[PDB]
This record gives sequence, C-alpha cells and structure tokens, in this order.
Amino acid sequence: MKVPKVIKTYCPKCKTHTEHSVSLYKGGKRRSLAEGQRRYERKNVGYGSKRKPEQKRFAKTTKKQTLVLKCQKCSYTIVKEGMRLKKLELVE
RNA sequence: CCCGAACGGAAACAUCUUAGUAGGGGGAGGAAAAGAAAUCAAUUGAGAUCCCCUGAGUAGGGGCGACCGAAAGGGGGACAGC
RNA sequence: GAGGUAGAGUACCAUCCCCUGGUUUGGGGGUGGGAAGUUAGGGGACACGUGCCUCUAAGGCUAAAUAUGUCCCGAGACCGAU
RNA sequence: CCUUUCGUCUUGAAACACGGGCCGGGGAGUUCACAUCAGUGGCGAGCUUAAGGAGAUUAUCUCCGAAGGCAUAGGGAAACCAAGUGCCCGCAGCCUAGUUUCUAGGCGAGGGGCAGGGUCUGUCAGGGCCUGAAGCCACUGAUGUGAGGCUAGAAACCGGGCG
RNA sequence: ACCUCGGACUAGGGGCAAAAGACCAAUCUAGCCCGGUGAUAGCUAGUUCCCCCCGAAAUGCGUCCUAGCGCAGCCUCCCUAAAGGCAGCUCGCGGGGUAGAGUGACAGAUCGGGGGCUCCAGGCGCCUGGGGCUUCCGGUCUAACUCCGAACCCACGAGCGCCGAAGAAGGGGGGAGUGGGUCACUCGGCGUAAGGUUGGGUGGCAAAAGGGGAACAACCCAGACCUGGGUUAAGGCCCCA
RNA sequence: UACGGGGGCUAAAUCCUGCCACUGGUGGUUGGUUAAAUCCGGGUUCAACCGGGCGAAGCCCCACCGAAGGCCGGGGGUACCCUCUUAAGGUAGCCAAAUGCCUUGCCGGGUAAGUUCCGGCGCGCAUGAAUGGAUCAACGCGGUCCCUACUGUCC
RNA sequence: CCGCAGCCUGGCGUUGUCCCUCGGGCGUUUAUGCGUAGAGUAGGUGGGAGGGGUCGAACCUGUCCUUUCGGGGGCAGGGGACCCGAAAGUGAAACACCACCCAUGGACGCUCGAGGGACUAACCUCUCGAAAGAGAGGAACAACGUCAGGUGGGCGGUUCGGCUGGGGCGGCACUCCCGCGAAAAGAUAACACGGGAGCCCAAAGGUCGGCUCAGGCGGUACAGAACGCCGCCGUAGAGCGCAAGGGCAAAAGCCGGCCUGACGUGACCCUUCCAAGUACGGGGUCACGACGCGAAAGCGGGGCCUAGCGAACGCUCGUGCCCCCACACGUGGGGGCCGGGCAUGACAGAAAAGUUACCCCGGGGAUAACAGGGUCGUCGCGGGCGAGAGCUCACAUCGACCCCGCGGUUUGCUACAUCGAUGUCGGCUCUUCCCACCCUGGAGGUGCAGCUGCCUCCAAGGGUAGGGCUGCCCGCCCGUUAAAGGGGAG
RNA sequence: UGCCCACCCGGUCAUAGUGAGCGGGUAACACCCGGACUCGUUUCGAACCCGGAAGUUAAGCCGCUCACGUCAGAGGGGCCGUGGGAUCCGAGAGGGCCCGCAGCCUCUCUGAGCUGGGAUGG
Repeated sequence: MKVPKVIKTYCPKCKTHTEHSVSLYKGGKRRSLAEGQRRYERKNVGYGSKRKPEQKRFAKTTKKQTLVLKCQKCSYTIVKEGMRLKKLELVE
C-alpha cells in the first residue's frame, strides 16, 4: 500500500481534526531488569532442561502492520489498530 | 547433624512439585534440640527459648500449572538465667 | 568529673551453587576481594541520602513447659480360634 | 398342559463369548478434612467457643475461658468513595354487606415489574458490580475435591544390600 | 587354541564374552532380594437385604479428541410462586422455489429439415458436393438452468379442544446416568450391489411380557397390581391343535 | 620402550588391479640485471662523501633429454571430436557373472519328459582392471546335481 | 527436544624475582606556542593597574641553541640602577604577577598490554635417605580449583499430532468462504461433487456532479471486422479487484471535483453458535465530539453484499494518573491500569525424530491376516437376438455388437460372529456328496459312403490312472489307457 | 354550474409497454426567440442557465386505430404430481385402489390503466 505522510484526523487533546505525522510502529528496546525479565534468570539459574518452551515453528508469512500518528499541535501520539500487509510504504 | 532418590502430578512432559520425605553416614540421651536478641514493630511500645490454638491457605512463591507456603500479634501452658 | 575496655579473613562486597515464600529484598557454602571496631557497627521489605527508633554478633553454658513405647499398672460401644 | 443355562460384557449379542465340579467358612463404596446442600434442633444482630484452666465420686461431668472465625456493605488497583427508600399489580388472612353464596371492594405480609441509591468506568445516555435487615452453631445425611480412596490386577524406575 | 580338577579375582547400566544381545544361579533387551509402594491404568472382572413410586439417552458444540471428559438436551426429588399453559385442528393472514413443468425466459447440452447469403472443389453461365453465416420450422436434457410452480411444512392472531388452584405458568435448589445404537417402514446421497455405509421423518427394540408368523431383539395385535368370569383383536378354523 | 603400546578393512596363496607441463642437466643467445678493481665530475687547502660509462659467472629466456625423476582425467555430443590439470587419455580384460529387460538370449550336455545345474556363441538397457576381478589344491557331520553297488522306500 | 560427563581455549587464585624493546597509562619531576589590522609572539579563560625594584632594573657589547633565520626564550661579567598604563587597535590584550586547558620530550615509584628473555625460591618429576634431610631436571609454566565460551548421542530423561470403512502409505474432508448436496420453515451427515482465502486497493475509499455499457447497423482518406468521426437499435446479453452465488442503469457501472469517516470514545444487537450452552472473526444499529462532501435533506466508523484470521503469560508502544512497606521525607529505579503490536495453519492455541522381526504390558472382535455370512465387479455357465462363413443357406458347426438370467468353486468389498486362540499352505490316507457328463448306457441331427468325425438331449450306477520338472496350486511335457471331468464337504 | 380534460405533486409499478397511423390545441403544455448581465459549454447559448417570447399541433404531450409485448376470462390441446393407510398387486423397480389437495405448458377467442393532493381549459 501507499499512505501520505500527513493525514488530517482527530486529535483527542486538540478536540478536533488536525494535521498529524504518520510513521510505522517500532518496538522498543527489551529494557532488561523488567519483572517479567528478572525472574527469567532467577528461573534459569540452577540445573535442568530449558525451563521455558520457545517457539520454533512459524506459520504466518508476514506480521501485522500498524500505523502511528503524532498530533503536531499538542505533541500527542495515538496508537492505531494493526493490519496484515506486505510492507507499509510511507511515501506521500 | 551432614549426603541424598526415583514412583507419580501437571490428564502428555522437560521448569516446578511430589521432597529434604524413602534411604546412606556419624553421635548421643531418657528426652534430645534450643535458649538469653545485632529480637521485633512503628507513635515510640513489647521483652529468652519451646510447644499447643488461632492468626492462615493470609503474606508471599511457580510453564502463574498442579501445588507450595510464613511471619507479626492475640490466647494457653511452665514462666527460672547465671 | 576524668580516663580506659568492649571478640577478623569476622562483618561486608562480586561471582557460582544450594536450598527455603524471600521475591531487583532470606539463610548457607565455594570461589575473589575485603573493613570499621566505642568518637565502633548492624537493623528498621529496590538502591542511595537525610533525619527518627531499637539492638551490640563473629565463644560460652542453662531448670522447666514436648517427642515416644523395648516395659510396667488401668480402662475399653476392639475378635472369639480361617 | 407351557417352559433355550447362571452372571456379565454387550445394538442384539449369550446359546459356538468369557468366568462358571460340589459343600462349608471368610470376603469389597469405608475414614478424615474442606466445600456445598437437605433434614433436624438451639439461639439470634449476632452466633460460636477452640486451644486451655479450676472443682468434681475423675477421661463422664459443672463452671470459667471470645482466643479466634463467619455474618453484620459494596465497588475498584489505589489514593478513596460508599447506600437500605417509592410507585404499581397482586396470594393467604382480615373487614365490610350481600354472603345474592361472595376477584364486590378495600387492607394488603410475602412476591413480581418499573424505580431510586452507593460504587468504578464512560465527557451524557449508559456499562459492570452491590443495595429492599438474618445468620451462626450442633447431628445425621448426600455429592465434589485431596489423601490407598469400592476390590483386585503391569511392564516400568530408584535406593540399599546379595550373589 | 586338548580336556579337566582344587584355590582365587572380576557385580548389574556392571562383570565376562575366539561376540549368538550370549551368560552371570531354572530369573537376562538388563540378575536377585528388601524397601520407595496400597506406586500408574482414559483398560479388564466382581461388587452381596426386601418392598414400593417415578423413570432416560446412544444427540449438538469443544477438546493431542472420538475406549474419557467440559457446556448443553434428555431424569428424579424439594421449595417458592398463583391463571393461565399449549404436544392438535379450523379459520384468517404471510413465507417458500422442492416434486412437476418449460427451454424463443437466461445459463448451458443436444438432434434434423427448409429458405436465403457467402466461400471452395468437381462437372457441363449453369448444376452437383463440401465450408461458413442468417432466418424459419421440429425434437431431444439439466444437483450445481429457472419464465413458472403444487401437495406440502412453517410464523402469528382469533376460534375450537385438552390440562389446570385435590394433583399449579414462572423462579431457585440437591442428586444423577446418558455422549459405541440397531433394525423395520418411508423420502435421499454414496456406491450396481450389501444383514454396506452415510442423511430426514416415524416406530419399536433396547429397558416390553402376553398371541400369532415353526422356533425369533425388532412383523402385526396389544402396554402384564393380583385372582376369577366373559367378550374381543392380529391370526386362524381337515389332524397334529 | 616403536621389529613397541593401543586402535581401525581384510581373512591363507597364486595371477590382472602416449607425454618435456615442472625440476635437474646439456647447448645457446637479439636482448636486461650483475661483485671486486679502474676513469671522469661535484665537493674537501689533500683525505672521509655523492653521481656518470666499462661490469666476469650466475639469474630473466629458448630447445632437447622420460630404461632422467615421473606423468598418463572428467564433461558435452555421436570406440571418436573438442576447452583445462599438464601432454595425451589406460590399451587390456571380463560377461546372460548376482550384471541380460525381450528370457527358458540360442545351442549342447545330462533325463521319457530339466522352470535345477554346467558349458559354449554373442544382442554389453547398464563389466569395464584397488576395502576389487579371477582362482579351487588340501580341508567340511557345509549346500546342489549325476552314476555304480546296495537294498522291504516303494509295487 | 534437549540436559550432563569428558575434551579444547581463555580469565581468576595457588604466583616469585630480575629485567628487556615498544605502545598505554597511574601519582609525580620538569621545561617548549605568530590569518590580518599592532609600540608587538593577543594560543584560549580567570583574580588582577600593579608587578617586579642592595626583599638587585633599565642599556647596549658576545659566548652560545632554536624557529614559518618571523622572532622570542635561558648565561655572568661591562652597566649599581628601570619598563609596561588606568593611555593608542583587535568578532577576543596586556611580554602588569599568579592560576586552568590543548600541545612536545625526558625521568622518578606503581599498573597494563604487543610481547620477549633470564633466574630460582614457589610448585612439579625422579632419586637417595629409617626419620630428619639431601641431590638431580622443568618451571612461575604446568597441574588443581573455579568461571566462561566452543565441541560434545561418551552418558541421562523424554516426544515421536490428529482424521481414517484395520494400520501405514495416500490425501486433509484439521482454519474461514460460494454453490450443489439438502427433500419450497429452521437445522441437518459423506475421505460427496464443482470451487476459493491466508490478499489487494491512498485509491480499486467518502461524497457531489456529469455520461451510460457488451454488441450490432448505415456513411465518411489514410480507415482496416475491430483505432477515430456522424446518425439508428441495443432491459444488461458489459462492467463492477481476486472463486462462486446474489445485487446493481440519471447506478454500486464509466468520467471528473473536493476530500480522508479506512474517525476518537462508550454502547446494543445478528452470525459465529436454530430450537438449546459458548472464544475469536465479520457485520449491522447507535449516542457524544469533531470532521469531510455536497445548496440541502442527507451520506460517510472502509471496499455493492457473503471468505482476507489468534487466548493466557511475557515483551514492546501510547495514555493521564495511581503504588512502591513492618518511621517519615528526598532522588533514581521499578510495579498497575486501559488500549495496540510480537503466535501458535495440528489454525478453540505442549517445546517434540525413526526402529524394535530381541521386544514388553493392559486390552481390543468397537478392528487387520486364515477360516463362515452377504454380495457378484471379476470367474464359470446359461438363454435371448442374430452382422457375419460357411459353394447357394443365419441357426450342421462357428457365432461379432448387444440384452436378460444363474453359482457362491477362486478372486474384489462387508466387518455381523470368533483376539482369557475355532492352531495357518501342501501333500499322504480315508469317507461322502453334486452335477454344468471325461468315459462307459439310451436317443437324435449332421456340410453322417463306412471308420474317424462335430453337435444336442437324457442319464451321477460305476470308473476316471502311471511318470518327469515344480514344495505346492498352476503350468510344460513323457508313454499308455475309456478318458486320464470339474467342484464341495470350516 | 358541473364534472372530466390535460397540467404540477403523486400512489399503483406493464391490464398502465413498445412501434406505426390518425385526431385534438388560439388556455394549459411544449415546440419555438435571444443571450448583455447569472451561470455555463476539458469547442459551441447544442445542452445547461438566464432573458424571453413571434410562430405553431409538425415533434413531444394527449386521444384514438392497428400491431406486437403483457394481465386475466373461457375454450382447445400438451403434460403430470402429492399428503393419509393397508401381512394389497408386483421379486424388485413399479402400479392400482379407497381418505385430502392440486397445479404446469401450449394454441383459439374475449377484455385490458387505475387512483390521492392542488392552479388552467370545457
């Protein structure tokens, strides 16, 4: 697909339809020392089999594409619903 | 007091649990152990330890799965401290 | 009033391992470092700082209150010779 | 005169399926704890004493002992907030005169439907939950769950010894 | 590389094996005994007093699931609740594309003739044969065609009819088994077929004795409180009888 | 204490498993490099120090020598052609082998008949010379086939 | 799927002393600096108009080093005492003193490397020695401990999907969708049939406006059946993204204009999933708010409608706050919500390879193999009919294409019976049955001179061998005989 | 008066349609006049938009006739189902019969526009 860089949509803080910056969604860094991460080593310490099952088989060819819009007039950022696509082209 | 199991359970099973039990080794006594806080808790309080009833399946742990699982305080027993 | 004493590879720290709810927080050990020590230290749920509160280890030793039937008295909605 | 042999598995299969010589004796849904219900009783905005102590003809018994737990308010993670009333239909019973024999009408407990209120959430409608004042204890009972778990039945694996 | 005797040593996930997974005490794809341990069984067999009342399913969805379970439906028992409830029919009023029928009403399938137009081959401008196009006329089929279209089945209202305060629409609660069905008839599909399989509806049987069909789970008659009398059903009536 | 210690295939024995591309040497050269000694110039009041021409042998190069070391494939196509290692591409043998499908290749032996076996010829789908192919002396309670003698195995 | 031994490498400790070249440093020792304008070396910031001054300066004269030989910096004597300005320039001034930074070199005690070397006193190896102790070689290595990484079926535990007309192979009927199945309510099976999806579209989306298609006819240069143009007809025969079904004409089709509603938040409801429980997903109807389109009504939370998709846990993102302790407070760091993404196609979500013919266990006739029953595609046989050949003539005999029947001799399916056993091929012996008659008996026809033939019908009383090859059956063959029939009886 | 006759606004959505022929208009309705302004023609006043308005029943509109399409009625012909039941027939396929219902096609003939709300014309 093709999507323009700027889309006039509603801004919750601006309480009307405003211009926005549109870009793909990117996951953040794993951010070690998380509670869900801390227990991993505390569960991996000692002797035993691979404590947590890990996925090895993959079925879906692609992954869901998500749109991220930022509200220029108030620096707000909104999170949109995902969708399955080949590759979301950001060219206007 | 050291060493240290599998069986099963998770309807599979590997983390986990079954479990510091079964069992090994050492060493006593008629009881042993422990015993005088680097204890608690929290509006500035209590006052060794032990066991009994509660606190309580609460706190908290774990493919958050089966399950495991306190303490503090209160109530009893005798309450000895050098 | 003045002066003095008050326990080291011990606390504590990093790491690996063990276990217990102890979890970024517990205790033990191996390994490496490693203090202060009275004008000392520790502790008061992640770390650090600040104040406030309470204890003083790294040596002892200890009456009773409970664990049990190889045994001895007693009792029993325990059976009558497969 | 009419009549396939017991039990079980089983769509039927029982009669070519299994287990069945005879007799006698033995022999299999129990125990606890929790949860929940029923039935039963005691008390009641309380209930309930445990563990435990004292006295006693001594495990019986009597008194004492709320320790505690459940209910007595819910929402949400929290900071916190935090109700119990108001309409209507209407059973039994009662009252009214007829009782002609009675929904003829009222009163109407209970109950039902619209409400309302507290709470979080949503910017309002809303949405989720709670709220109309009764549970606790004791016995027996039943079922689920955990313990060998109705009875009996395996290859397995492990520890320690003995060849 | 003979054979054998007495002594001695090698221990089980080990020992030995001129090695067959052989032997190691009759126990060897991992020795024995005792203890974990009353291990694990979604499997297999048994499960014991009487009377009486009531009284099923073999289906759907999910499941490393089809030899079991969860949620349903189907049962029994209890309490509350207080006038309606509806397994049938009739009327009224709606829904339908199936049986059938049609193909010039689409989609396709498919047989022939006639007329005209066009091209080619042959023969003497003509004729014949063949090729393409059109028109007209005729016929043959459709689970995946429907211009039409029943019986029929279903919704709702009213009516009829039945049950109902002796024995009660709704609500709550305790306890289950049931998830392998089969056959007969009837309308399908698969397959020629099948006491085959797989669907819709009904009926038994399962759990239903009694009478007939010779005996018999299911075929017909017909639902066993008991004794007795009588009349009858499905069937039968020469003898067995 | 390596003619050893341990580990792996095998089972005795016998026989089959044209080329100078590189090096070495020899011979030579248009041509390039090449030490010591010597000449010239700068520079130094002379010496130390910088560049220019001559510079032997060896090396750079070519050809030959393989009873000099030694070497001597595969693929494409139809035993042969062709690029490269590096020059060519291993002759030869064996075979109805366990290899051959037409099958019982055909024929002969052996019997009345032989789907068994043996041997011979040659159509090699698809042998192509190494942990392979061929090979039987002696040996075997090994397996198959045939003959004699034998004989109640049979009729 | 993995885990643990062992092995290799490296780090740390047992780990000592001299060094040695270089590159790093540690705390020190010191000394070295011109874009232009200007008395002139302003390298860049500070306190600082005072700093030096028998608490020794200006002046010039040389020895000396260096440099962009610009020029400054260090030497005592000759000289016994003087210069910079708060004054002139510089986007930034004082060679007025003392500080910081960059930058060049050497050295001091310590550390690390590229490393290298040496020694012995650790320690190791061996010998002597009763002990004590001594001697010989390697060496701060090795070896051990510990940690990490690589390898690691040497050893240990495990799984080895599901559906299935036995199982495996086969395929996915295992996730969702169209029609048919399917029988005019709904629901309704098949490893039934014909098919699709794991997307694509910033425009293929919203709205407004305009035009009407496929196709055919007549006339015009190139001109053509079909490029364009002018007229006539054309009820969909086109087109609408992707399979099918349906729907659609001033449109949902085609062409332009403007847009981003393919909207945020909170809802109810349909299908999923009938009656009669339920995850997703899709879809519909809303309110609040703001948008966009059009004059407007109004229409727009995606595609004309029906397929285009993923729980817990954990991770990440956005969101405004909330919480972090047995004392409070501060900072950091964490935790929670609410929603989004990261996947599981075995698609209602374990992390998962083969053999066991050395197997073992509890079962299974809910189920394979031999053996009954049902059936008859095949097999054998029969009959109908009759193209054809036989000299003529279908039926003496052969009968093609077709059609209708029988048997349950093999062979195909069926799983009703048997899995706590109905012991499996052949053959031997022995008994019996049947007739679709091989011979023997009777009768007949004949393309029957006679024999030999060929064929039909009746007839099951009797007989129907012996050998070779092959285990058989089957099959080939030998020599006689009347021939050397075929089948049943678990 | 009137009512229907067209018109504007419709409902029914073909019995109301299509095609041809003819008839009707001095109002109504169109045809038709012209574009400077409004607006507008990826050329054009074609069309649309605006300003109009001579002529005119030829279009259209309207009525009528005839054809076809199409709804019904009747006739002829075509074709033929299904519920309910039986130890009825038939081996089966199938069929009859008693109890209840039908419809389908195709030719012939006969009809074939209805109606609400308002300003013109008779």
